[PDB]
Amino acid sequence: ELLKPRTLADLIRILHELFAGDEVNVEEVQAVLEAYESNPAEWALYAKFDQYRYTRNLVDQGNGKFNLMILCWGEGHGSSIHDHTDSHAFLKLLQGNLKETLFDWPDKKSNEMIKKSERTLRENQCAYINDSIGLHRVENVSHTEPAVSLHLYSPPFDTCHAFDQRTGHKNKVTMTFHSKFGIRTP
Ligand SMILES: N[C@@H](CCS)C(=O)O
Ligand SMILES: [Fe+3]
Repeated sequence: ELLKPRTLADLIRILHELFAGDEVNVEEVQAVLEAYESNPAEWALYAKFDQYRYTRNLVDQGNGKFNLMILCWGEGHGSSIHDHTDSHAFLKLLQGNLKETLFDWPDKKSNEMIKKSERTLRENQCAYINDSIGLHRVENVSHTEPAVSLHLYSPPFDTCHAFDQRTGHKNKVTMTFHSKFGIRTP
């Protein structure tokens, strides 16, 4: 039974219940993520920015089946075009706006990757992607406002592929944590 998370801590407790089994009800998880009203005081500890690129800040290591982190995007910071390593990926906005651009999986033939669509993800909204849906790029295109997003991945993964927009060629990237549980992890 899905109740509104009152705080980030409450959300985390609810997620441990939603991931107590072996499968994932995506619509339920997205609904409860969207229902949490971002409260900056609750997540300030994890919102550690870097001047030059976006940072990944682990919030909860989950129960073996998921993990929850906060990404901090300076003005103009964005990602590669990337996949999600056969995992579920949820993205909720905590502050600001992000542009999400969708791409199809490339064919083996070298070719420009043409965007299939784009949208602006706004404060408190929760987006979802998986590899069956496609690839995406996420960017803070603002010149004046940093963005903060809450990401849930299930199962957890620490590698993915970046895709070259000119060719569709991919390269494996290992993702690192800027911090864990509020502690900077150089
Ligand atoms: N998957 C990316 C962010 C957009 S989902 C990452 O964890 O670095
Ligand atoms: Fe992503």
